[PDB]
Amino acid sequence: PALKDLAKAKGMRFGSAIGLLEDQDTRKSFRDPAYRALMARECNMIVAENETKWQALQPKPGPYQWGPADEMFAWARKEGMAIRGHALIWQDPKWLPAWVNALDLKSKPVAHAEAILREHAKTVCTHLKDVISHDVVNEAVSPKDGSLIQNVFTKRMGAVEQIEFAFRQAHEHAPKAQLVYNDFMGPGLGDRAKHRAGVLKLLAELKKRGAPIHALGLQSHISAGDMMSGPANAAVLREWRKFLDEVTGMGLDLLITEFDVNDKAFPADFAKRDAATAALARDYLDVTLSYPTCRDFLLWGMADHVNWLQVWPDAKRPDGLAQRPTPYDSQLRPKPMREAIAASLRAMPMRKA
Repeated sequence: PALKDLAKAKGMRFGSAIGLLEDQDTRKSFRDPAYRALMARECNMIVAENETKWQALQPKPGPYQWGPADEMFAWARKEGMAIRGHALIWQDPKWLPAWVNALDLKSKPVAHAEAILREHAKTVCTHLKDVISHDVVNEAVSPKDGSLIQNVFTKRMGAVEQIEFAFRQAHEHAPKAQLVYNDFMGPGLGDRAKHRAGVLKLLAELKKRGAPIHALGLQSHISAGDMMSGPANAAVLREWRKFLDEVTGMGLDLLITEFDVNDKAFPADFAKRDAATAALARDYLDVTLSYPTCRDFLLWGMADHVNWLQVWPDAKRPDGLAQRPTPYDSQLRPKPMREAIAASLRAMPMRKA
């Protein structure tokens, strides 16, 4: 049985990222027909790795660059796959277009910045009118101290004002879409805990103001420091559960949006590493998937050689070896981590209706 079938029997959609623009000579994903076929076999949901980010659509002023997104999403429609929009706003100035970061907003009313954000949101949402879920704001909380990341929009309007406004515009122009705040907070005791607390604060204030946020997106880029079973991990597990408890207590649904497993703390041996990633995936998914409000699960690529962890520098391994962070290897063969995921999908509670 395919991962989408296990996920669907429990009321959960299963999907994956797929890309065209970045890291093409090495991380060739959409242009590989066999990879497309594997994705269509195991998944019924697609997300754009980079093709619907602001930097890809409007890297300079003028019309949007829908070419690659249109191509991949036409493919998704002909293979019967639901589509997410990733992402409307990526808060850090290193993820906004250069001309956007160079805007002179302080000289103009706040209504001007509101007009700019409305234009962007309206364009993106009415062009992508069949999309089921939008990542409205991406990574708006500092993983160092839980403070809100600043940009030329938040400096002018206020951070919470800007995020609330983005969510309201997304709701206005995509009224059938699940609106998600997407970020990579997770289990951990130090800056991980400060990240979780700042994100809880943002979600609490957003629900308090009446903002139309529907869900939190756990990117779930897990590693060996996210281990939760065992006495040594009692506190980490308790605290992670507390975070998810608070989130679903605010009336927020959940998504697993960018799953992969950072293998840099595991041995060079392919078999031992596959076993360690499988057990870690099983533990983390058993904990996180026991929340019936988590109706979506996506892999940030499903083959090792196309995964971003192969080139992202903070994740290079001390030995020269390539990471093995997804459920399929470079030859598109299933790994033990796929088996762990299938087990977690079998043993998890039925999603709430």
